[PDB]
Amino acid sequence: ILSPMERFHLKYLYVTDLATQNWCELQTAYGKELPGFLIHLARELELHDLVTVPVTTKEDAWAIKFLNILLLIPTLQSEGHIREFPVFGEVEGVLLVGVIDELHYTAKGELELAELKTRRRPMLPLEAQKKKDCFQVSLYKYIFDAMVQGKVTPASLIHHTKLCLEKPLGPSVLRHAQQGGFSVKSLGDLMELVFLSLTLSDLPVIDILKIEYIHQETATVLGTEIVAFKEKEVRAKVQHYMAYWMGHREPQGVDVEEAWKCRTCTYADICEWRKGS
Ligand code: SF4
Repeated sequence: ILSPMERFHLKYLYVTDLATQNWCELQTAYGKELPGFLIHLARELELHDLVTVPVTTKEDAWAIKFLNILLLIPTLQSEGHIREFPVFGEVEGVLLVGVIDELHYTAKGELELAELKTRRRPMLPLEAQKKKDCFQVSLYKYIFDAMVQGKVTPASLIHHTKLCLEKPLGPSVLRHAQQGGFSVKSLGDLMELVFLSLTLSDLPVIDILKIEYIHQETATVLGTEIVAFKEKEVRAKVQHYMAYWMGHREPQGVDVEEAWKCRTCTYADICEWRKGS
C-alpha cells in the first residue's frame, strides 16, 4: 500500500524537506500530510513552487530554471560570484531539488558555498539548528558535485518529473530566452545544453561549505560554521531519510533528549510519538 511519496502526491522533494527531517522526521511527515498549518526569495518561491516568469505548465517552469542555470554558469566562471543557483538530482531513488544561496571563488581560487542565516533575536544558534543547517548545505554540495560531474542526466529528471518534451515551450519562456540572446528550439534541446554546460565548463566541486549566522538589525555575526563534509556520512543519512519517503520504514519522532522540540511543534496534540515514543 502507498508510500509517503504516493500518499502525499509528491513527484520530488526539496532540500529543506530533508533539513527539517533532520529536525524531526515525524514533523516533516505531518507537514506534508496536513499542509494547511505550518529571506532568500528564490528558495522560498521554489518551496511553494512559484517561478520567475508567468507559470502555466511544469515544462515552462523547468525550462525557466534551465535558462537560469545557463546564465549563472558563465557568470560564476567570469565574475566569480553568483546567487540563487538551482540544483537538482536523483538521490537514492528520489529526485531532490534545491536552490544554493551563494557560490563564489575565494582569493585562493576555491569554490565556496555561502549560506546566510538571519535571526530576529541576537542569540547563538542551537546545536540542533546547526546539525540541520550543516546537513542542508552538505546536501547542496552532494547534488551540485553530481551535477557538474555528469551524474545527473536529462533522462533522470524526465523520469521523476514526467516532463513532456513533445509539448512546445510557451511564449513567456521563449521570450525570456531570446531577450537573453539564446534561442530555445525544444525543451529536449534545452535540457541537453544544460547537461553540456554543467559538465564541460570546468566547474569544480565545492571546496568550502560556509554557514553564517547574523542578527538582522545590528548586523552582528552570531557564529560561523565551516562544514566538515564527509560524503560517506552524508550518503548514509540520505539513504536513511529516503527509506521513509519510499515507504520502507516507519517515520521516527525526536529523541527523548530533544523532547523540547515538541513544545513548539504544530502537531504536538496529534503526535502519537509524543505520547509513546
Ligand atoms: S510533537 Fe515532537 S515528535 Fe511529534 S512531530 Fe512534533 S516535534 Fe516530532
